[PDB]
Amino acid sequence: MDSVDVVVIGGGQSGLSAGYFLRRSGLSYVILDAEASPGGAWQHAWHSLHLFSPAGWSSIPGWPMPASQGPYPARAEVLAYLAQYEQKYALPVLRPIRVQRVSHFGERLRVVARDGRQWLARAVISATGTWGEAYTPEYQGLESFAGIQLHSAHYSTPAPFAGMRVAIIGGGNSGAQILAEVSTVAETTWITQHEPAFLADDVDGRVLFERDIVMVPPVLDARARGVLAAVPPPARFSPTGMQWADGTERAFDAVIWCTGFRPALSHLKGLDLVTPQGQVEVDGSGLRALAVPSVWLLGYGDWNGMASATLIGVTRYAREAVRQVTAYCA
Amino acid sequence: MDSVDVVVIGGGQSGLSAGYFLRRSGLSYVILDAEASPGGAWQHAWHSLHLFSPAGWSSIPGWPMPASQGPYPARAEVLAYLAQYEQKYALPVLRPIRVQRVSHFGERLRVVARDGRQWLARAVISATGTWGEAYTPEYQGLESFAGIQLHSAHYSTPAPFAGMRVAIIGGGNSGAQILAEVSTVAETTWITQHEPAFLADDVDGRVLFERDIVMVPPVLDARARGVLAAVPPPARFSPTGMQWADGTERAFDAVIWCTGFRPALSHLKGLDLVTPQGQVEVDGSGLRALAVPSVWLLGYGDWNGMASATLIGVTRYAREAVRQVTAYCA
Ligand SMILES: Cc1cc2nc3c(=O)[nH]c(=O)nc-3n(C[C@@H](O)[C@H](O)[C@H](O)COP(=O)(O)OP(=O)(O)OC[C@@H]3O[C@@H](n4cnc5c(N)ncnc54)[C@H](O)[C@H]3O)c2cc1C
Ligand SMILES: Cc1cc2nc3c(=O)[nH]c(=O)nc-3n(C[C@@H](O)[C@H](O)[C@H](O)COP(=O)(O)OP(=O)(O)OC[C@@H]3O[C@@H](n4cnc5c(N)ncnc54)[C@H](O)[C@H]3O)c2cc1C
Repeated sequence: MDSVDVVVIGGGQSGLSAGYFLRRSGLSYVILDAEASPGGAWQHAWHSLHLFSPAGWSSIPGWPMPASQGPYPARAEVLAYLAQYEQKYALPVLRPIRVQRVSHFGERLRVVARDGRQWLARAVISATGTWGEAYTPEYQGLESFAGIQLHSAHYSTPAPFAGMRVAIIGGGNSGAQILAEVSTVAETTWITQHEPAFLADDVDGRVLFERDIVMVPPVLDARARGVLAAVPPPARFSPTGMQWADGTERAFDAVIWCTGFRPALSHLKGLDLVTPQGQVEVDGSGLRALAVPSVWLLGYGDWNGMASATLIGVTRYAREAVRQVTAYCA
Repeated sequence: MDSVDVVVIGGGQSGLSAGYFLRRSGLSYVILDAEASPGGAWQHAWHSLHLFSPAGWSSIPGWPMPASQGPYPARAEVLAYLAQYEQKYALPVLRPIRVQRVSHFGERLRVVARDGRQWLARAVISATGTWGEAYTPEYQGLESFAGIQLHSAHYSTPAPFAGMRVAIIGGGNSGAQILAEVSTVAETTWITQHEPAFLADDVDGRVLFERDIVMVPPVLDARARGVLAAVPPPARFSPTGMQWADGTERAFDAVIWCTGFRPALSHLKGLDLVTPQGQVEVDGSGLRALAVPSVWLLGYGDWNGMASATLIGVTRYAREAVRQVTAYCA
């Protein structure tokens, strides 16, 4: 039981941002990350992933992302930037540490690791991202589908789907991007709930910040190859594929689920903080939990801050959260 | 679809060992392993772990463990041995791969990975170990225990336990060794289903191969500090500890469950192969499945060969299982 003013749970860009401001405050604190290496959920994105904005529009507080040389920074660059960032600021990051549980300890909070290490914190900033909680919807007959199934979370490479009939389900950025790539080797069907919405060709992801899906080069190359049409969801799944309410069938060898994530919040279960919808109720700042005021949330998505779940978006909230925690411990 | 005669699932000692024999046979095969590195489950063991036998009693088929300089090999040396081993025999090991499921595909076996990679196999050898299914029993009152719990699986170091009252539950080698070490910083209580059985001070784990707990140096030291005394199981747990049958109460800050493991066979689900006891129905060999004669099982433990879940004792079964698969493919 090291006592610290603030425990930051998660050491991705979100935790790193919190850590940038906690440095500039009086407070003692620690960043606890489960990964083997720095870079957060980026270590788990497919090989070809680039960001949808230039380096300069993908920097977190203070030291900006080094200059990269394409239009858009490669996966490896985010990784490197995140790791250099930790050093530059000598951020107190402990990794690998899986936090099992945050629980009550009087006015403070006890943070417990899978291996028995413990902190006692006046405040906790939960910054554990969404990747660990990949969401797959529930469709009739799905368990009797005989082909291949993976989430976008585990998508890596197009080679495995070569020569197949593949269904890509979900119309976010992941769908459009995975569809783009996989379709260069497989017959592809894009299955989306709503007609997929595209930003203009002459604009990138920065537009989301200044405020649906970005025309990055592979996606542009896909529109040209005539592959970006969607179909609405089937009524159910058969062993060999899907069926629509109008009777229509399609066989598929594989299905790639691009149907989103939820907050990785299993470490706050039993604090009664997690809503049914996989969130937590927050005050008007969007950052401090209603039910337990010692607990802050950072980076999760719009429900937690408009555009908080992006590299450029996170900064605002990081500063805001840390100013509220700074006041709180004085 | 990559076709091979044999897919070996799992790349610890057990999978390396089958690898050795499959190399000497003429079959085409591959070894799929989930970890980030070679070394199987040794990677995930506490810092102080040493083997309970000398290098030469901890060698797998063919190339013996390099000579270690203390009485027993350090964890590091096991990792280095298994790593050097794969190199020396150029074994076809792919890592990380997580095999999600095995399925009937016509004559043969489809092996599917979390990212959609797919082998096609006439024969499968499941060598996935036990570490991934840590076992913790159910105990009345437990869900209210308000202190730290963790399994021997995630035990790292003693510092987390200094000053605590700790229960160590399980009378294997894990209980004895975790107990030895933790009681140098904590007021300890060892809780065991049966009188624990010790081998003679003047002998080591080779005696389990020649057919219970080994007097390894830390354990010897523990017996002398007068801490190797078991107590029987409690009747219930409360929020602060445990209660025994005769009403006695003992408070605890932490419990370390060293209550054993089960086979890691979630990849064999939906093949009617995994028993309610978590095992597989084997033939008189102990190796070949009844329900699917094209699945062999290797390394898991007594039910799967006598001293099969040890370094020295897997070799025999390894050779045996490859013999049966060579023949099966003819
Ligand atoms: C496919 C994909 C493409 C994207 N494209 C872009 C883009 O172009 N530009 C952009 O700005 N954003 C993009 N995003 C959104 C992006 O901002 C990421 O989601 C980013 O990873 C979120 O930052 P984070 O630090 O909150 O997430 P993470 O990187 O998930 O956060 C860090 C995580 O905390 C650790 N953790 C979780 N639980 C625990 C626990 N219980 N105990 C200890 N540690 C724990 C995780 O291991 C650690 O890595 C993309 C996201 C995805 C998924
Ligand atoms: C604390 C402890 C001390 C021990 N002491 C000794 C000792 O002193 N001497 C001795 O001889 N033995 C000892 N043992 C037994 C020992 O042999 C280990 O159990 C050893 O790890 C077993 O080797 P294995 O290759 O069968 O299992 P592992 O080493 O666990 O097996 C390898 C595993 O297969 C992979 N795998 C599992 N599922 C999948 C999947 N779906 N897809 C891909 N890969 C998968 C795992 O990631 C990979 O590492 C000890 C065990 C423990 C737990």
